[PDB]
Amino acid sequence: KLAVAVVCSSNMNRSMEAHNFLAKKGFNVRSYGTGERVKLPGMAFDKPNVYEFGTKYEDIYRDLESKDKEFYTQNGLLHMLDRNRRIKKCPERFQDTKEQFDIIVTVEERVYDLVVMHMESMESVDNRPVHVLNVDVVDNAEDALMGAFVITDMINMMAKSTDLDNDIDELIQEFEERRKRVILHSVLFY
Repeated sequence: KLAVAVVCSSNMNRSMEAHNFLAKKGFNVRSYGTGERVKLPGMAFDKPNVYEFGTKYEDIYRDLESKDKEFYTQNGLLHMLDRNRRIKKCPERFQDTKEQFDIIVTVEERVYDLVVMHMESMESVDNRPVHVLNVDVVDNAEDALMGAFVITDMINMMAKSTDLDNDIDELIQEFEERRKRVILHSVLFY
């Protein structure tokens, strides 16, 4: 019943996986990235595949396939892109998006800093609150859904709350103790 957004850095792995779960659960959710360019793993640790933040996931899939068709279907990148084409049209940049939410769950500290850093950029008349919650999650694809699970278990809990803004500060305190995690939470204005 609330607007949610998950944010990793390339809106490829983590963010999408949480995006899937939160959606198949019924939650109103969007997913973005903060990076400059979508970047995926390549043949080396120093040789990746970088793309425009506007390219179709469909084309990125076409691209990889018309290259190391084998390699990429194996490590997962092709199936992953397969899971994404069926939800969103193509990866989006958080920074540039008129869309607005109540809860913005980032997936890495590094990003948490960008989402906030940019939230403090403009300032509108709306003046209604949005909570930026960080829930660390390894960029790895295996942990991706392992994080979604955590990520949804927390929003699901926060979901059912007649007055989020007040007790949300305590729900986090409880979620922190139940999952033995460190949920960075900061206050930004829309």
